[PDB]
Amino acid sequence: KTFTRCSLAREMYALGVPKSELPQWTCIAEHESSYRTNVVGPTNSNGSNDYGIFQINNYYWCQPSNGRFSYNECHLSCDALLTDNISNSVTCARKIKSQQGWTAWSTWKYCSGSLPSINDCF
Repeated sequence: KTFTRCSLAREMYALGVPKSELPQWTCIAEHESSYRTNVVGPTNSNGSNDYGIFQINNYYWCQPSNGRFSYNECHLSCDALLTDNISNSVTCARKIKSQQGWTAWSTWKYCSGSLPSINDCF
């Protein structure tokens, strides 16, 4: 359903995400999905859709279960990104960050500043 900054921070930390990255991740999530896990974003101009809490693109990162060509660089169904369990979205988001950086998110431009500490979450 819907996370809050801290619940998401807590879960991602739990999943192995460095606290250092959490203000950024949660900023991204707020911008991308308002923390909603089950969102498929509006169709992009190229016919793709973004999936899940981090709005991961179904052309590059996950495989549409509808058969649509994808690079599926995260090696998962896009549906896997819509689950209440953010594990898949977290791993995939982390892989994307690893490959293309935060800059892979359009919303990064909002999230690249001096974000508040995540410490209040712990």
